[PDB]
Amino acid sequence: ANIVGGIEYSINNASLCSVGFSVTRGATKGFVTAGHCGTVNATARIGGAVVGTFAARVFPGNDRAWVSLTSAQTLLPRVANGSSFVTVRGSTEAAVGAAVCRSGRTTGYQCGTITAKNITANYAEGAVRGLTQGNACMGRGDSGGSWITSAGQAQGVMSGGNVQSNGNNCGIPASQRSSLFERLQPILSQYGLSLVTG
Repeated sequence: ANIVGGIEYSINNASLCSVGFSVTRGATKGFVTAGHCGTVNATARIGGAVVGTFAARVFPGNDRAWVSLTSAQTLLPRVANGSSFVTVRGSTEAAVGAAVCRSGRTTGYQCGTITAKNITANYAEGAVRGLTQGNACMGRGDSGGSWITSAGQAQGVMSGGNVQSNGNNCGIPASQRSSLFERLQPILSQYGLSLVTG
């Protein structure tokens, strides 16, 4: 399978999440994604085909994971935006007020601006601390997906958001949205990962 940021993958034939970013770890191919998407060794499938298994994760507290892929997989320096792509150029962290977009299998490519950093979300399982908030909207299924600036700088992975009863927060004004992502830089250093760029 071609590994692109933003696309669907299932976990143990049950849950769906979105791919965050293509990474490598020495000779190992992987992609980063949300920690709440699966437990260690849960099986990742893309289009029915098995592509790898979760290698490590931290959730709750943080919300991060990486899936180690089989050698057959093709890592690409790209995030899906409709039928077109955004190239990952690096991982410079944008400041509050910067414009940002996110990519995911439920609401597609959506954009908004970073409104706050170091936000705690209280989920059913426990507190996740240190998240960044943007007001780009999202839906259930978008978890794990890429957050990236239009300039190609990778920001983090989708964690949670104040989704309404239709499954997303796209139907309330940007002002009322709280879409939270996990920062990419601590995930890259904690697992010794390098981002695939182009």
